[PDB]
Amino acid sequence: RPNHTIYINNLNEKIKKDELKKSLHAIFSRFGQILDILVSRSLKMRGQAFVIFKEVSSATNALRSMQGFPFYDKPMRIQYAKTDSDIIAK
RNA sequence: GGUCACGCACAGAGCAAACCAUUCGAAAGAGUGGGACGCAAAGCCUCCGGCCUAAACCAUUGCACUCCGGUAGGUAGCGGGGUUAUCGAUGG
Ligand SMILES: Nc1nc2c(ncn2[C@@H]2O[C@@H]3COP(=O)(O)O[C@H]4[C@@H](O)[C@H](n5cnc6c(=O)[nH]c(N)nc65)O[C@@H]4COP(=O)(O)O[C@H]3[C@H]2O)c(=O)[nH]1
Ligand SMILES: [Mg+2]
Ligand SMILES: [Mg+2]
Repeated sequence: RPNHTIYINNLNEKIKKDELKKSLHAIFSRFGQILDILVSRSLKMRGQAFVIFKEVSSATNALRSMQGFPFYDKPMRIQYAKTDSDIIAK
């Protein structure tokens, strides 16, 4: 089940697209060298964000730590992505 | 000469993009002053599509890498259409 990418949801939708990005960068670069962190507030993909890592070990490292984490007045919910990013799917 | 189309001109006259100053706005943006990229309606109207915005209100717990909720504002200089209008090539 493990993956390069981790899926977080139940985040605060009020937070700006670009603010939410830089928010997660400093808090998750604590585990690896993040490739890219795709987020949008579009109806389907709002309140949620994907974290693409260079190492899977670093993604696993980040996962088994911060589940249920209060972050911008909201519990954070980590779980691996099922299908990788187009940057990794090759 | 009207009416409706057309724009290769004359001739007069009209707005005014970027930028900057300043105010209103969360923002997109708009207003005025300066400025002139262009414009045959770059006069005006959000009715049809698109794009830009997302502060609040309701909507949503959602696995993306075409994008994509409502609502609301914006854009007429994004097209579409409605309406008003100037010149008049021995002009069609
Ligand atoms: N009086 C009058 N003359 C017309 C008309 N249509 C064409 N012309 C003449 O033919 C030229 C070509 O017009 P254009 O290709 O649309 O190209 C034009 C046009 O796109 C624009 N322009 C100039 N004046 C105006 C205006 O008052 N309103 C608008 N919307 N555009 C203008 O600048 C360009 C060159 O300027 P011009 O010296 O006017 O150059 C014009 C003008 O001399 C019209 O409806 N009325
Ligand atoms: Mg002229
Ligand atoms: Mg208007």
